[PDB]
Amino acid sequence: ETSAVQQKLAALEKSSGGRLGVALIDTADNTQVLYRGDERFPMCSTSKVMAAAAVLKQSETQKQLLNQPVEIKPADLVNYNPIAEKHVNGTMTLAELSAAALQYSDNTAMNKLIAQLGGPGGVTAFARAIGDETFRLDRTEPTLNTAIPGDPRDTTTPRAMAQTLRQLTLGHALGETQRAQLVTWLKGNTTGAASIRAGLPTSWTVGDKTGSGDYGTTNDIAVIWPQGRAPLVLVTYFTQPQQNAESRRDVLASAARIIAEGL
Ligand SMILES: *[B]([O])([O])[C]([C][C]([C])[C])[N]C(=O)[C]([C]C1=[C][C]=[C][C]=[C]1)[N]C(=O)C1=[C]N=[C][C]=N1
Ligand SMILES: [Cl-]
Repeated sequence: ETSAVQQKLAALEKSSGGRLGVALIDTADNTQVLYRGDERFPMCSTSKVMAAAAVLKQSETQKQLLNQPVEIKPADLVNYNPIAEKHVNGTMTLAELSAAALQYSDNTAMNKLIAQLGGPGGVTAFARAIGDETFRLDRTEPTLNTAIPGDPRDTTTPRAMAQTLRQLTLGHALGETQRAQLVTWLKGNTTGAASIRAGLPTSWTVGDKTGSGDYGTTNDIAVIWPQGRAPLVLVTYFTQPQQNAESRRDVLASAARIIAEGL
């Protein structure tokens, strides 16, 4: 059985030509609205949230960990290094790496977070520790973006990611200083203007993390504070049947516009 919300999302999916996954959690009453909410999708750069959160968790017991400088070598650079390239043969702290990964989607920064956690499996272990049984990170940047249909590597479901994003930002999977820091980072994101944010009222505060990959994969996950109302969490994942498909951030904006009706 479908609601009008799910019917609108299905029509958007049909017009888009791809596969759309949506999960909305309304924290006023803990209700969820799902569309393909238990299907796996490639996370691409939305996985940077889990990596940054895992480092934040380590910092709860190592109080100066975020200020620890990490060396950036020429050989560390990968395909998209807008911040890290300014620090070659220098350093970035774990806080600076987290901010670069989250707010600019820097892939060298993400790889340093993964390395701090002992590899992709360390990010997955953190997910399991906070109750996320679905997330899996298998690869570093940039190979985590291959986004092959049917491949479970580097995937999660919309429901699982929405639940985790809620617990990380509004709940207490992290300590208070750390939860607030993650919110500060997400709110300052620079890459999200055409994605979920473009489908919501400008008066709503949004923290989000985008992602992109092969198969035209176009993703965004967000924590949202509507005016006068309890906050929401929204995941919008989108992937397409052909490898060379173009990005479709407009589909995410359209999904957000649908979800916002009545909220
Ligand atoms: B993330 O893992 O989603 C990451 C963020 C991006 C801004 C650097 N994405 C990528 O590394 C993708 C992978 C990709 C592979 C094949 C097809 C499409 C995408 N890279 C990019 O989107 C990209 C775009 N412009 C410059 C650099 N990188
Ligand atoms: Cl991105």
